[PDB]
Amino acid sequence: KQVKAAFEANKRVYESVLLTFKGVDGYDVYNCSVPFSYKGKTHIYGRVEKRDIWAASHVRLFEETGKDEFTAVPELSWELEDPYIAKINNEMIFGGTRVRILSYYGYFYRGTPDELTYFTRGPGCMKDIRVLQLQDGRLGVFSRPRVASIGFVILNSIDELGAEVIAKAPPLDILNAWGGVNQAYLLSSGKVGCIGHYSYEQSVYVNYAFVLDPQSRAITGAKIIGTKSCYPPCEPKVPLLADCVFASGIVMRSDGKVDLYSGVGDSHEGRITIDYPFKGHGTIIGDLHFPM
Repeated sequence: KQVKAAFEANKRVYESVLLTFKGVDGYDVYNCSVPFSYKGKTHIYGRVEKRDIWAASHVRLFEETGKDEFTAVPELSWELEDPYIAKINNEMIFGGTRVRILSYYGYFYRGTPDELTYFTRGPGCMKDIRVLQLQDGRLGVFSRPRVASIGFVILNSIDELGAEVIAKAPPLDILNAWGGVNQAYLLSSGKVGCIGHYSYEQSVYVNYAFVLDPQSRAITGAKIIGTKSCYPPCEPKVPLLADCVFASGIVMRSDGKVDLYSGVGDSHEGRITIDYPFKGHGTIIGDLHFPM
């Protein structure tokens, strides 16, 4: 990518840190959910795995206990990779990758961050499936067939979410390379702000943003918003992923900037402070603050 080289040359980063995680000594923590809030505290789900082994993750819930410091909450876990969250009608829709290696699936749970109940899943051998609540209240769904396209279909509600409709979602004009939506946002324009990953063959993963018009299905404001060099130095899982970052999501800041959270090198979780990435397409509507 000439775009990547331009980005590296032109990047605009105001703060750059690696999260510190406690209560999981011995493990890597990476490809987190976007942070969220519950019972008065900032929380995050993380993918917890030993650095020297593959496909051996579980998910933990972490509570903020200091600036960019997160402590695991005792005795809660999920048998998944790459956790991800959304708010639909005042509740959490939590998901992760479930691995059988025979097969894998996007698994979906609903409830409170404390009480999540499995309810549905995507098609076999598909991951990187994401949702949000649209302006009019229906459900936007993003799919990710790879064997790669990013697809999108509007459904009536979470009750219609399942493997078939997911699979048949028509493609969007976004991606020999691949990628995914990691966190979708509703914008005051009615349009959809996505934060995700753009990937190509080093397996290069950069943090990526674009805006979707859920009706015309037009794609705008596409851009690189982060790379590996944006975050402090750290060893990847393997050398091959020395130029890999896998988006978690953004958090709106009161000074008008955003904090971008990302998996780093498949071994750490980073946060960089960057300019609002959906400039000109409106402000973000709603939040990831969950009622108990």
